[PDB]
Amino acid sequence: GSSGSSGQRRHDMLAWINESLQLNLTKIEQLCSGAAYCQFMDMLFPGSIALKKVKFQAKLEHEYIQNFKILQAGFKRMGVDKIIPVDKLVKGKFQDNFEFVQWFKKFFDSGPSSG
Repeated sequence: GSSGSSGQRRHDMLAWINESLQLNLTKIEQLCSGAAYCQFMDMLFPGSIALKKVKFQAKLEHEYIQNFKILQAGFKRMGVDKIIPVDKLVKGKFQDNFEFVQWFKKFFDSGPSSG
């Protein structure tokens, strides 16, 4: 509720996640960790990721990678022909996160047949 969802780019995606696991990201770079996705996955596909491994409090970069490393496994596990960059998501330079999240979202909506 409130705010809405339609215009105002950037926040467009944030809302997605925000309205998925109950987040509050202000920027895209905020996804320079690799947790949201994980959580999102578990929510979609139970037993696809290792929520009991992901670092939902990673402050260092090296960490981020790992976080993604796991998430990435969520794809090679199910069957997602997508090789997450990570190295780009752990760059915290934006764009590489937006140009990635946008996809993830798109796919997430319409990924594998059924499910």
